[PDB]
Amino acid sequence: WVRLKRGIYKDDIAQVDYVEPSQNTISLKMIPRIDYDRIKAPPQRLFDAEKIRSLGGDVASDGDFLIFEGNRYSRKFLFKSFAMSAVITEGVKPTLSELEKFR
DNA sequence: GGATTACACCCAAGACACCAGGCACGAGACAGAAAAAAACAACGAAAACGGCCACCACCCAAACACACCAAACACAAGAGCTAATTGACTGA
Repeated sequence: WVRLKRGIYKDDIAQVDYVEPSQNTISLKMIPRIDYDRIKAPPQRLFDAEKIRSLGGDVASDGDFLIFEGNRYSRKFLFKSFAMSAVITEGVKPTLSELEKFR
């Protein structure tokens, strides 16, 4: 488990889903902090595929897969590649609440 | 009560007479003195250690002066007016 360093997704839990042996970027599952193209011309909430299909805009639909604003790849839950130096791979140590989310 | 008159008494002057203790004179002797050998004590010739005293500091202890300094500066009352962040950096 890691946490991203920059962007709007700073200092939130990201589960390392796949580790790419290219040693440039790795696959991370993360909770989208997005407004679903309604306010921008926020709290971590479960992604809504139907709402992001209804509101329109930049969207590419592959059933459970979605490519949306920011070239964001999500499935079912964002699944996207982020740099190893753009995340902290040592020193997360999660609790049970994030495990439920992901002496 | 010293002096006068009257009265009693005894003891030394005045002789002799036995004899013997002190004086003229002579002799052994011991205190005393000249002299020698040798200390020696109050009369001077000097001092040299306890007794004052001054340099050269300390040594605290204010006196003064200089500057630094922090706090104080009448009540109330009405109104208007302006500002309460703004470049800008950096993922996207």
